[PDB]
Amino acid sequence: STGSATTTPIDSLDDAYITPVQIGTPAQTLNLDFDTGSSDLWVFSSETTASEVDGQTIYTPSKSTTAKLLSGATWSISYGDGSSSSGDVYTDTVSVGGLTVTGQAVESAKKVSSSFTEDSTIDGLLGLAFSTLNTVSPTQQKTFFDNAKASLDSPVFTADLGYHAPGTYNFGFIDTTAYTGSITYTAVSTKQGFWEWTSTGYAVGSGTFKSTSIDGIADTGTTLLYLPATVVSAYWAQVSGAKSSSSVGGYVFPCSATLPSFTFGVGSARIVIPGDYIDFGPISTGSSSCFGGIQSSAGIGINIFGDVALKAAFVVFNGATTPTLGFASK
Repeated sequence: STGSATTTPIDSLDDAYITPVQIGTPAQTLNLDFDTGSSDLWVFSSETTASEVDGQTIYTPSKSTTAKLLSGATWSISYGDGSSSSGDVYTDTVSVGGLTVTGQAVESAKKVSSSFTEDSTIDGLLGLAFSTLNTVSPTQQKTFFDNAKASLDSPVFTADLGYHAPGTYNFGFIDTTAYTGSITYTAVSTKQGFWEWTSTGYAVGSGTFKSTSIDGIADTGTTLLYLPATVVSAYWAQVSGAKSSSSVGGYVFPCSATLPSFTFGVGSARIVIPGDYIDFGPISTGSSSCFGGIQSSAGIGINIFGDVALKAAFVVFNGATTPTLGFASK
């Protein structure tokens, strides 16, 4: 089997991408944030505290003839940005782009933190990291991909995120028309539960490539590119007037600037992030200070190849017995 679904930016900055997901019988379609940095499929629901729902579409398990309470199971998650959610668990039928999993754990939120409430466009998350990170207790549950894997034509999914445009998540096949050149594959460590890999270096604009190992994670659920402070300083030094602002929370730059590209290495291959992908717009409405899309990871503990980086590539998440990642230009 295969599946193919369009993923759409939630706003004009590509802050996140939503993909429609069919849950239950008859289907209830929710727009979920596919997140290769986490491993829970959780949704706003009829059980979510009413004051914490503000425009999201909710899953109502009582209206699904295939929903079953997973008795005793609870979940609670906290994300790298400080947001969180928690609740109980149902199993139900879940379909993405024509690919159907029966008995998928659907984690129904009883509580969500304010950042989720305040984003009316995201009805929940669909985790695509390794199932060892799933938070359901006392019986850890499998991700949608893990449940689907055996049925797929090939045990892979691909992320093809658009810049200021829709893109595609495919399951079970490589669309060889979706990229240029070849796909370069690179080793993955699953020891932390992430799609963790080592970039071979970077370049700023037309500058020389610096060969240096940068361990990080491929994370579709993170907007920006978070890299070591040395790398980030080298990038922003090429933008006149750019500076790190403790009050804003990262590097800002004059909105009048033209940003240089940023290249990262994948083995001997190179992925070029155009400068315009690094512009996240005014820090507040009407400001002439703009927020940068490349930020320091120094306070995180891990480097994160988020959407800024991933949207410049066609990315293969190869879930074979020894997982690997593939990157192609597009």
